[PDB]
Amino acid sequence: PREIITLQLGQCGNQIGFEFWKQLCAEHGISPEAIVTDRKDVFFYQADDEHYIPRAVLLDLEPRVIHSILNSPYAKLYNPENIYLSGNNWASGFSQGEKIHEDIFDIIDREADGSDSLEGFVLCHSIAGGTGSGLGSYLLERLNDRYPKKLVQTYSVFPNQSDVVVQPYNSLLTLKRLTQNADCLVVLDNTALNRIATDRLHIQNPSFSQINQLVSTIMSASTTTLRYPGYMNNDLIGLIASLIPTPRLHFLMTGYTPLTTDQSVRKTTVLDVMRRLLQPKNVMVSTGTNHCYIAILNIIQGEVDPTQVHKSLQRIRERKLANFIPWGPASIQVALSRKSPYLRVSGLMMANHTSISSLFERTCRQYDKLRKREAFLEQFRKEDMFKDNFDEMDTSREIVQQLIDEYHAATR
Ligand SMILES: Nc1nc2c(ncn2[C@@H]2O[C@H](COP(=O)(O)OP(=O)(O)OP(O)(O)=S)[C@@H](O)[C@H]2O)c(=O)[nH]1
Ligand SMILES: [Mg+2]
Repeated sequence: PREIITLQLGQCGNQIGFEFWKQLCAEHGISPEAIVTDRKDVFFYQADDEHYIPRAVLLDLEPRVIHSILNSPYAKLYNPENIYLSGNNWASGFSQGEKIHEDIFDIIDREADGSDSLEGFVLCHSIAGGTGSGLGSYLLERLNDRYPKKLVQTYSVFPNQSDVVVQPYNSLLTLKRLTQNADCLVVLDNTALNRIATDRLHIQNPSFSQINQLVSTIMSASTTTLRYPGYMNNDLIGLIASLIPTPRLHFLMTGYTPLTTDQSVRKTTVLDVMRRLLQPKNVMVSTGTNHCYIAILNIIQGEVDPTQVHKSLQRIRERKLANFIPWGPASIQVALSRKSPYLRVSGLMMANHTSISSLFERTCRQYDKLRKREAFLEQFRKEDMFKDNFDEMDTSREIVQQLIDEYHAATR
């Protein structure tokens, strides 16, 4: 009975958000407007007309994308007063936030009021880009003050592997606000998203639409214990806490099992489901010994019987399929959630793994390069960049890579 307000920034933020609500809607029997026991309250609000609307906030610096949603089959769903429209650069993005502060928080504070027990905020956005990273980083810094206790989680979209030129810039500046101004970071690697769409799906030119179909599934599954509540795992923090033992290190990777087909099989049990959630080919992140997990969560939908589950774990302990940390209790959690009373096993993984730092590394290597040449610094140094906050960020980020690597050490 805890609420979650969702912030959607920039094209990416709003296009994966579009898919997210399209999916939650199908599951809670809600139409592109309203209705036809699950907890709808967590993500939905009761309309003053016995109808339903999402606790969502569409924020963009360009009209193109929001008007796509508005001129679509889901225009009636969104709360009209929760949509806001005001530049390629993080700086430009961080800037326009301060300028639109009051207008933005009028919507955020109002939704915050409606809730009777607000747990926290979820921010959907991309790391590269201007809006997502810039306006995203600003909001992240403000939420950390206007609401000190409320938890903050994000589904952050990492670029593919350019054609923006300064992604490594926007990216570093944001990774900083994601390290200290965020409780939980579900990382969505566009590179890994592609490989899948392409391989385990056979699409030569995977579009964002297509790609966001995957993201929607993870976003959807990773919240099933909150929408189809049980005794344990009903708090968002009930999950995040079990996945993040120490702060800072809160960058999680995900993975899904039943990804394709329609061709039938002889038998699919929770066994091969958990076994697969451990094969890197299903892990939606791209990494390239020593590294290990810090925690692992497995959410299974459909029939199961918690006896079969004890058996799958054993086979794993003996087949050395999961390399956990060396400095402590190596354990994978299982949560048997239901599905919606509308259209076999299904599995979603959420792991806090060490090799996640690779992306942070892969970014600094790029930042550094472009930095050592004063590349494109002219467009950013066009607004309160008469010196360097870049240096502050890079160092912070190097800290994240230091502890994530420091975490695979038995010494830790
Ligand atoms: N998965 C996914 N990634 C997206 C989507 N839209 C953009 N991206 C990825 O996000 C990054 C840029 O996102 P974008 O949506 O341009 O941010 P923006 O802030 O809205 O951009 P701007 O307005 O400053 S130019 C790129 O790495 C791109 O690959 C989307 O709908 N889905
Ligand atoms: Mg945009």
